[PDB]
Amino acid sequence: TVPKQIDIRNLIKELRNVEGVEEVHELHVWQLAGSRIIATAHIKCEDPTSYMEVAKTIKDVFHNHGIHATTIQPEF
Amino acid sequence: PKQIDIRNLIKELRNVEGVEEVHELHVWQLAGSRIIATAHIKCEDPTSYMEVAKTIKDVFHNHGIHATTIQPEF
Repeated sequence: TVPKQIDIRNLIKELRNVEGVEEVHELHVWQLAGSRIIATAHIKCEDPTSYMEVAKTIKDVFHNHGIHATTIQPEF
Repeated sequence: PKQIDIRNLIKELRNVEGVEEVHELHVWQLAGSRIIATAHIKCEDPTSYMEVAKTIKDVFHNHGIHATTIQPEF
């Protein structure tokens, strides 16, 4: 009975501020029953050493904005 | 306008060069008759992946799925 609010602006800004993230090329969100929100992102990263290190940070940022299921596609 | 042949899709993905493992192969039906897919993929190394990501995208396209997000494990 209670819609969940997604802060687009701070989500995208926090993602862009993750070390080694050069661009967010794609980001979609969609929502299911039980206010469960799913997201995809395509990101440009500096190099594959960054990405493996920083994927956890991205997942944490999503989680901090009430999105618990993500698929992150990097471009190097 | 194409069926998604599930068995061939999984089998083709698994046989893409440098793909070691395919997990979490999800197909989502969204509004406006949109189908997208997500997948977790274990690759040999990041040189393979950047080579293969086009191939995976095209395999998905071939099985009637036009938007994909592939999450690699190195």
